[PDB]
Amino acid sequence: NLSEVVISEAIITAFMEKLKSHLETDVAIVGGGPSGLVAGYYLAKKGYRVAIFERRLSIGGGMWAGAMFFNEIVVQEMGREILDEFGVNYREFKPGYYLADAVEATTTIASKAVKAGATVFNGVTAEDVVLKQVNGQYRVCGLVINWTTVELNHLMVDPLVITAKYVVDATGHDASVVSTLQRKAGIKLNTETGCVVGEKPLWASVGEEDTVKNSKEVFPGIYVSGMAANATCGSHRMGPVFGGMLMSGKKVAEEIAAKLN
Amino acid sequence: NLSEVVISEAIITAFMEKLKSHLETDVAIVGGGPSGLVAGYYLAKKGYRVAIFERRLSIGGGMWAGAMFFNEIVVQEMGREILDEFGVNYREFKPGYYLADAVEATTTIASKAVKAGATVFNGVTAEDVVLKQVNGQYRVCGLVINWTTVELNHLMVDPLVITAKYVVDATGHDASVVSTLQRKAGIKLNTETGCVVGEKPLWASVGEEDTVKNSKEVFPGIYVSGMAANATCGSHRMGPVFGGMLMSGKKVAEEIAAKLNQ
Amino acid sequence: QNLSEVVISEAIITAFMEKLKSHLETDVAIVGGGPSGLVAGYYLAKKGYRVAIFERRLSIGGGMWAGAMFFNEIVVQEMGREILDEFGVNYREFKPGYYLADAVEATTTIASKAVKAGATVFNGVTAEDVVLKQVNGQYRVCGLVINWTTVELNHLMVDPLVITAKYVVDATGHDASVVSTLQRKAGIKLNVVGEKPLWASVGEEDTVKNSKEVFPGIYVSGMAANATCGSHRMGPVFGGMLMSGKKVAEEIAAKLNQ
Amino acid sequence: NLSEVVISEAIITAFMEKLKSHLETDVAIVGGGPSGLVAGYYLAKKGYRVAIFERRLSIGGGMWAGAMFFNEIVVQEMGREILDEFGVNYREFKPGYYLADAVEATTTIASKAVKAGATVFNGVTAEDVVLKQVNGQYRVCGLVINWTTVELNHLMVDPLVITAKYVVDATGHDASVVSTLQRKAGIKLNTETGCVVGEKPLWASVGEEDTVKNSKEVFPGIYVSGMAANATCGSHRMGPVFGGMLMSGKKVAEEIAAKLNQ
Amino acid sequence: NLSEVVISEAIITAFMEKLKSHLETDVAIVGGGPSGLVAGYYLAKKGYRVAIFERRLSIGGGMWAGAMFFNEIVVQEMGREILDEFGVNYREFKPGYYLADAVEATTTIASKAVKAGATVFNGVTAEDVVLKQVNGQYRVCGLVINWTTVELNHLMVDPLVITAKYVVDATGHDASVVSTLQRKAGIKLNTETGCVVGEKPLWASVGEEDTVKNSKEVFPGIYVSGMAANATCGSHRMGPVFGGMLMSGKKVAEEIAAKLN
Amino acid sequence: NLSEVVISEAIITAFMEKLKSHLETDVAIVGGGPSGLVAGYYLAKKGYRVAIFERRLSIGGGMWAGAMFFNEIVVQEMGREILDEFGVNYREFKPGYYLADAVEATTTIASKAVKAGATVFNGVTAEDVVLKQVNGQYRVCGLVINWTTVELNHLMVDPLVITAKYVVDATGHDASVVSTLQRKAGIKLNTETGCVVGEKPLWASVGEEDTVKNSKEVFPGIYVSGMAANATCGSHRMGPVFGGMLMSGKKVAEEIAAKLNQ
Ligand SMILES: C/C(=N\CC(=O)O)C(=O)[C@H](O)COP(=O)(O)OP(=O)(O)OC[C@H]1O[C@@H](n2cnc3c(N)ncnc32)[C@H](O)[C@@H]1O
Ligand SMILES: C/C(=N\CC(=O)O)C(=O)[C@H](O)COP(=O)(O)OP(=O)(O)OC[C@H]1O[C@@H](n2cnc3c(N)ncnc32)[C@H](O)[C@@H]1O
Ligand SMILES: C/C(=N\CC(=O)O)C(=O)[C@H](O)COP(=O)(O)OP(=O)(O)OC[C@H]1O[C@@H](n2cnc3c(N)ncnc32)[C@H](O)[C@@H]1O
Ligand SMILES: C/C(=N\CC(=O)O)C(=O)[C@H](O)COP(=O)(O)OP(=O)(O)OC[C@H]1O[C@@H](n2cnc3c(N)ncnc32)[C@H](O)[C@@H]1O
Ligand SMILES: C/C(=N\CC(=O)O)C(=O)[C@H](O)COP(=O)(O)OP(=O)(O)OC[C@H]1O[C@@H](n2cnc3c(N)ncnc32)[C@H](O)[C@@H]1O
Ligand SMILES: C/C(=N\CC(=O)O)C(=O)[C@H](O)COP(=O)(O)OP(=O)(O)OC[C@H]1O[C@@H](n2cnc3c(N)ncnc32)[C@H](O)[C@@H]1O
Ligand SMILES: [Fe+3]
Ligand SMILES: [Fe+3]
Ligand SMILES: [Fe+3]
Ligand SMILES: [Fe+3]
Ligand SMILES: [Fe+3]
Ligand SMILES: [Fe+3]
Repeated sequence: NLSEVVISEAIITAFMEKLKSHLETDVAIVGGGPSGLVAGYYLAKKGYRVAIFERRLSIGGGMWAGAMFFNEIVVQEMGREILDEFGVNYREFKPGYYLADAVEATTTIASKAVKAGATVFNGVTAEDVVLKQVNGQYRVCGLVINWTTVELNHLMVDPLVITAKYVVDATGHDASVVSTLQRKAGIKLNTETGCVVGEKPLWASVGEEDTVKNSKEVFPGIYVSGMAANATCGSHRMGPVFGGMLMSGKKVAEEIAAKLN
Repeated sequence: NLSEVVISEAIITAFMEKLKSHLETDVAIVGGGPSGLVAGYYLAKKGYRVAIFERRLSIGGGMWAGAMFFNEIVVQEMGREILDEFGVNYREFKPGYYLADAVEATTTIASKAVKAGATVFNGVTAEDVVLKQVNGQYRVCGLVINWTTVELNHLMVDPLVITAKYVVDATGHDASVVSTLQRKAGIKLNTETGCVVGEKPLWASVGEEDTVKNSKEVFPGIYVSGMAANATCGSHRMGPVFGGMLMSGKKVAEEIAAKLNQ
Repeated sequence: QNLSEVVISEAIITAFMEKLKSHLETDVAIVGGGPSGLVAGYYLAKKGYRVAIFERRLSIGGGMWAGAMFFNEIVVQEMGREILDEFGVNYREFKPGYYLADAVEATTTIASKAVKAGATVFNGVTAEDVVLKQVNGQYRVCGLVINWTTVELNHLMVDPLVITAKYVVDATGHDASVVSTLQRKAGIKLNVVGEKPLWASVGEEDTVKNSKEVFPGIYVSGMAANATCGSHRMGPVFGGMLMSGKKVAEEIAAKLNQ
Repeated sequence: NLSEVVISEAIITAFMEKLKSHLETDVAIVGGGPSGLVAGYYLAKKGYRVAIFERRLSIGGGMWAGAMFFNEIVVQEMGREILDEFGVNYREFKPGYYLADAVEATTTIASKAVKAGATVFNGVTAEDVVLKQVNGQYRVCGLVINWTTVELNHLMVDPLVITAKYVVDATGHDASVVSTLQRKAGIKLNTETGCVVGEKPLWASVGEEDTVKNSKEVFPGIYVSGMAANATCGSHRMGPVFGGMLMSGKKVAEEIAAKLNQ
Repeated sequence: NLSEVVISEAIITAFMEKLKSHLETDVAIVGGGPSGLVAGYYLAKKGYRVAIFERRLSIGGGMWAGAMFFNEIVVQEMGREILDEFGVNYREFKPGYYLADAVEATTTIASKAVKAGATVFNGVTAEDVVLKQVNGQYRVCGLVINWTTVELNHLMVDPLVITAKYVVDATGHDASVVSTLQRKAGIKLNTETGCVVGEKPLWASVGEEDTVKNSKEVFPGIYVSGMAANATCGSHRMGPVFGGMLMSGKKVAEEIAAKLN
Repeated sequence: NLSEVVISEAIITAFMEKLKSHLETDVAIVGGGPSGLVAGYYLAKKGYRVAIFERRLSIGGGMWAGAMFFNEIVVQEMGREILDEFGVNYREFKPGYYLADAVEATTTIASKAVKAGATVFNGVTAEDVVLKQVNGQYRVCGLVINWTTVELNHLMVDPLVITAKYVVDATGHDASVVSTLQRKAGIKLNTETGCVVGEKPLWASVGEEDTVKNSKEVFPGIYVSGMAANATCGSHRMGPVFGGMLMSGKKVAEEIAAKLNQ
């Protein structure tokens, strides 16, 4: 009736066509938090080929838990309009403050992002970042990837190499991909200074306005996004308001779409 | 421009409301894996007040990773119609076998269940049931819940309690809730031995057949579905095919739905 | 200032030694400074018995600090309400029969009166075993085998010291650590079945009924009593925790007047 | 008779209102040791609204254990008068040296501080400050809080934010709050340098001297008390003598109470 | 000059043809210790299709370290003739006692086994064992496999299913595959009793003679081998003499080859 | 039939002999990865007394798992001839690119190196060098070795010492031996900074080119090869292509071989 082997063969064949397929993508996003997912949504909407490389088996990052396990997220008016196209239900709590359910937003955003074409590879840690000289200087043009698993158990397993036109570090507070660039290649970042400055303490107002503005190309071929943008640029954090996180992924997507012409 | 205080007010206030309004529910489901989520969808879609208590911050259980991190999940025709009530796109590989992306399927089923009214509490462990004499019967009457971090770190933190009319143990392989029921209370389960028998080795054809059959009331007030059904009744596991797990959830919600219109 | 480091060290050492040596023989040795153990030690010391409490944590209070799920509130019903009044714990009637208390104020106030009342606390100290001596023709618990908690955690080859008591109180909570041990290592029999799932009404009746001398010389109090007399727990209602501690203290004080 | 869902809802309701009514506070104390509790008592005595955020499930910091598990604390004359304001029994060892039972000192100070209105939240780590440019000046205006377990287990759970007119670092040797303030802001503190200098070795005379003197506003909006003050300003540690910790706490409360009438 | 992607594509394509290939093997050996490797050698020599599933990234099991890190192994006369076809150098220490270098024997055995055709999948834990009814009763006819990694980090990752005509539990002291059969299916083993009896304390003489004799089909479709044979049958261990381990893998191979007709 | 005593005698006696006869060697190689093994082969094949000290019980380094547990290793034409001195079978995938099974290649290279006379000590950490003044020069003169379990468990166990005429740091990415050389002794290495520079991000064409170039003497008496060469000199890593690593080992053995016929 039901062959164990057709099933293994099917799982094996599909994943590995899928991974051969994305050995070249236009945009490789690192981190499947909100900003990573929203960026990959819009880029997959505009038709580009988008891979998302997520350290944990699940996507969603720090949105699942809300604040202190109280799984309600807040967005202001900027980002409320992003809860709209993904279709996230929200009611108004006070003028300019829109509550949503943390689980609903995360799964709906993530479902629409993968349905738009963005491939997800979960369990995969972006380890380092391919940089070569292409007509002139050093340019980031790919990712070094391994199983998260391998990383933390400290196993001598060699990585695989994904190549891309643009990398988005949507990796959260730790900004680990641009940190790793910065540290291993010795370069300078477009941050003034030329380093991962480290995120400043909390101020919701300045914090979110800066997240949108910090979402830029800090080195040729690599964009920060979401909370890595505030870590890289040395701006304030904003607590559990997620409007700036969603907005950031949209900004990095349309801007990368702009250069992709 | 923004009051950090207002964001904090709104989160504390909202979650407080969500928790209070589910201290008494029709159906408390334990575990947001494939089968637990589908049961919550259909139970909500039929208009019942449902809460889901999930140990990890992210729902989806063993289904994120397809098999061996190879992001694909196979279903056969049985769960292939379940994949259409949710809008999970798929292709077939060979006749009768279907492939969906594991992440799309997990998040899509997840989204539509919580949109139907399934209220998800993540980072919450169900650690015991409420066991209480009804008309001359011990009956599972609800759950004893704590934060997962309290169990993990062995912190002396007392749990809270919710009441439900039915509890669904959908905790996977662990069969976690019924296992606790049997040892702390010395009751018997509707199984060959009276106990959680434990799953047998792999046989995909019998395993998927026995999952919908074992998804049943095993003691007054509590169902098992999913891998927990096979683990409780002593049937074969099936491997990375998810048609049983999805069908399991629909079957249990319909049976509990019927029982609720007595 | 003129603070001799030598004098501060000598004081701390001299005082603790003499406190420690003066409780090598106590009337009642209580294991566990959670709610029942502290309340039992208050009521016994207020009656003028030498009570020693042995708490594995550096802090007392056990599981009362967190209320439920870190939500710092204690709910007490009829019985525990009037014990709160014995200790001076403020409260507030949510609905008739239910009284809310600050979980931190209850713990620290109960702890404070218990130790002011004469009950001596030894924190950081794990009761590891009991002393079984034959007395009057039967085996009987006659005190404790104690070590540093930190020797148990890091698995260190360090011997215990021995406390002598007329009665021992296992107020260890869900673990029923002392009677489980006695039972496991002697091949005795008690009156440890393990607790049952939650039924808070039988749970708070069953905690006071079950706080009894389950083997010569050793009472069980509080949650330890329910786990031993395999009954139902109760959740974040603390009334029977407070009442059983007073109950055990009355029983023990009565048997000690003979 | 005993309805567990009435119990559950009273706890969920009181606590989450206790938390909302301290999203706004006059003074947020981080650290429920002897210094942080004493400042909390004297501020609450004077009627100001006070929250104390405590990392462990219990308060008491390092006073529980005396020195080397020997449960005795030594105070001199300056601690001696503070023990009498609390009703802590003591005995005189050699002239000008008083020893109290360390369990009695910790639980009594704690009890009276909380009876006077100091609200305490356990299992809650202050992990960062709110920094706001107030009239052209960067000022500490609150705390970023999370559950302790979330930091231990490295969970991706966002914080809640409270707001305060004054923050007291009373985190003992670690000087946790002012330490993260400096490295993440890059600011400078009222010392010779910035950040925390780190404590010197031991010299009880100078160590106790300097605790009283270093309990200061080291940056607008945040004070340091107790050993965080010695650590921040780089003075000597005193041994297991707690006179300076208690007096440190009382100084910071009277100083902050002054500034709260301006 | 040198494309990062042809390299990833090559590693991806080859492994996954290789794993599609062995979704059916004649014999799936669990454990790449000496007995597992010697069995797969001879079965691959006789032309059968042999997969080896090894929990650790390296093969060799407990042979690498010799005894107490003193990396010299001993074989008696039985097994000396097995050091011959693999070509392991050995000098005679005393009549009937042949020393070999632990690293040399392990790598040479393992190289000749993989060169004979035995495929190795390392990092792969055999988790459970497919049993179905095939004309009559329950028969072991495959393996449930996952990444070792997954197992120990306790990650909810589903396994894959390999199907085979015969399974060899060459898994060492722990006999984990037949233990897992025995415990999950409730069956009885051909051991008298019907359980993993557990290995007896040490006696070199009886221990090694029993290893050869205990290497049998303890349940339809599954063979023990090497040190799992002594664990399953309740016989003595033999210390760091490895002659019986090598002999056992040969016996299980020619006997399984016999039934494969 | 058998004397357990005789087996134990023969193991203790044999290993004792093997250890003693290598307390003084021509070349002590640290690390039995791809590049370390190939260098030991060619150095033995040319008749020099070689010892290899490998931290783990199994040689082979990062090469067992090909890439991401996908058991295949790519080499280009450069290491494609190296694969023939050992008899590692391969196919080509696209022109100039070759695939060998990672397990066959690892064990085959390993077998032939130890058969050529390379004596392998596994479970042994090189933790320091011997540094000793020769004709008016500090020169690496040998190694300080301990059991890996002593380092892992932080046991107070003193090491032993071997002497060699050349030490080859082939410890992969860690560049473990030269890193210790630089910090404990304050020497400089033949590199841009004088220090272990650290590897740069990935560039497979330059990475493999720079590996044979950086496989050189970096301080009197010690070479680097393999990934340690790239890590010490600050070049690009290359990913899962092993032609540099094999060529690296042959180059270093030839250079050390020449230097040894001064
Ligand atoms: C608003 C806020 N903080 C404000 C405040 O604290 O005041 C938050 O914390 C938000 O969650 C931040 O949103 P954002 O999308 O920027 O990040 P996230 O949710 O933390 O997602 C990051 C993702 O990136 C993953 N990740 C990490 N590092 C790697 C790696 N090398 N390779 C692959 N993935 C990696 C990681 O698993 C995670 O899922
Ligand atoms: C097909 C298959 N196996 C076949 C095979 O192996 O051969 C699978 O693994 C499927 O994923 C099984 O799906 P199913 O929905 O039955 O279970 P799951 O995916 O493992 O999810 C169960 C959920 O329950 C959670 N959970 C556990 N215990 C508790 C607890 N006390 N309280 C709250 N939640 C808990 C747990 O985190 C998990 O998320
Ligand atoms: C009502 C309720 N639960 C209902 C429910 O969950 O459904 C509770 O949990 C209450 O907090 C229980 O109150 P109770 O006083 O019975 O127990 P507790 O708070 O856990 O205190 C036990 C004390 O005993 C300590 N302890 C443990 N074992 C030893 C040992 N061998 N030696 C010395 N001390 C030990 C331990 O650290 C602790 O302080
Ligand atoms: C006299 C002496 N030392 C002298 C010497 O060693 O020679 C002492 O140890 C005294 O006990 C010092 O008393 P003091 O009140 O200054 O500090 P403490 O007892 O150590 O308590 C600080 C409290 O602060 C808590 N805490 C820490 N960090 C955080 C954080 N980020 N957030 C929330 N709470 C936190 C922490 O759990 C602790 O309870
Ligand atoms: C002679 C002796 N002892 C005598 C004495 O002590 O007196 C020995 O220890 C010999 O090494 C035994 O040789 P043998 O080939 O029988 O076993 P081994 O060397 O221990 O190899 C077992 C292999 O099996 C592996 N393994 C384990 N369990 C699993 C699993 N579920 N799935 C996949 N692989 C697994 C494991 O990694 C290992 O490599
Ligand atoms: C191609 C590639 N990377 C490219 C990329 O990532 O992009 C690789 O990983 C290759 O495997 C590198 O081969 P190479 O022979 O250079 O190094 P390796 O395989 O990692 O082996 C080094 C050996 O050295 C061992 N070792 C470490 N440190 C010590 C120590 N102090 N003492 C004794 N041995 C030690 C260690 O166990 C290991 O076995
Ligand atoms: Fe590498
Ligand atoms: Fe409890
Ligand atoms: Fe002893
Ligand atoms: Fe955050
Ligand atoms: Fe499963
Ligand atoms: Fe030394």
